[PDB]
Amino acid sequence: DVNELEIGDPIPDLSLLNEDNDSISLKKITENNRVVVFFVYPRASTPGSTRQASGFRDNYQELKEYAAVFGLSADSVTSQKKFQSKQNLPYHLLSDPKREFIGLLGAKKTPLSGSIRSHFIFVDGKLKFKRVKISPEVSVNDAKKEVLEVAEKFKE
Repeated sequence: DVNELEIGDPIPDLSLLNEDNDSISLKKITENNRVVVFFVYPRASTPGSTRQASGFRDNYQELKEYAAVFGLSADSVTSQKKFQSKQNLPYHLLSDPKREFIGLLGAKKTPLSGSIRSHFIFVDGKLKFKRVKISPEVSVNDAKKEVLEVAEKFKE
């Protein structure tokens, strides 16, 4: 869209529903956690999305000492909940059917429909890593490297 986020831009002051149908404020997540990872997948419960979500699950015990982690897609709350429960995800999945946040992050597939596998890391409420169109493996591996990089910078 016209208002696409770039490095240094604040997180959009929007709220999205998690898999339990509870509203999560994007600003409040980034206020409570120095680092937040949003990973975007096209559709819940597909081989591609399962690979990405499961790698974040497998990294979660480690990452949760650095960052909050959220999955994000255009799926309904009920689709997100089925995905979360089947895959035993320890982090939340956010529903964005209008691709409002997905849009601003730069991850729409076409103006009309769909999302592109991506991830986005915010530090102190501002966009720090912007990874659009990557594989499930690259998303999982690079998100961890990037999170660890920014945590290192805090030591000064």
